[PDB]
Amino acid sequence: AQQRTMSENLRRNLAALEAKISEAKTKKNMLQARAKAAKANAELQQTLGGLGT
Amino acid sequence: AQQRTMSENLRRNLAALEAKISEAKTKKNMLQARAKAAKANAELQQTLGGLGT
Ligand SMILES: Nc1ncnc2c1ncn2[C@@H]1O[C@H](COP(=O)(O)OP(=O)(O)O)[C@@H](O)[C@H]1O
Ligand SMILES: Nc1ncnc2c1ncn2[C@@H]1O[C@H](COP(=O)(O)OP(=O)(O)O)[C@@H](O)[C@H]1O
Repeated sequence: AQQRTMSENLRRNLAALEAKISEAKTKKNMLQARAKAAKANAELQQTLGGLGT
Repeated sequence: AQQRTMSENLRRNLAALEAKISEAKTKKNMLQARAKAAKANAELQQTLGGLGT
């Protein structure tokens, strides 16, 4: 009984941990995409911006 | 739902970026052509211009 309720609580902690890491991975990739989008936008702002070389 | 609307906005940004780059490429080539036309015109202005060697 002690091992089963211990293991159950630990399993709950494992599930929570995994869910949070899955979230973090999703958020990390969309930030990479938005960063790359910003970089692309900057290069167009440069070439098609004002005057210069 | 969050991933789909995020991805949709990012896809819109990608489409806009690509359209602007396609435009830039078109404009770049017609400028190369007009530059080369000007250079050709200059060589005729030289040979068939005034006096000299
Ligand atoms: N004569 C110019 N006109 C506009 N931009 C220039 C010029 N010369 C250089 N730049 C470059 O283009 C960028 C224009 O600044 P930015 O804030 O993007 O323009 P805006 O304030 O109109 O959005 C600057 O970072 C600068 O490095
Ligand atoms: N005697 C000359 N008459 C005309 N052009 C000359 C003469 N000697 C040299 N050139 C060259 O030909 C060019 C004539 O100048 P340009 O402004 O093209 O003529 P226009 O003002 O009649 O259009 C000059 O760049 C110059 O280098």
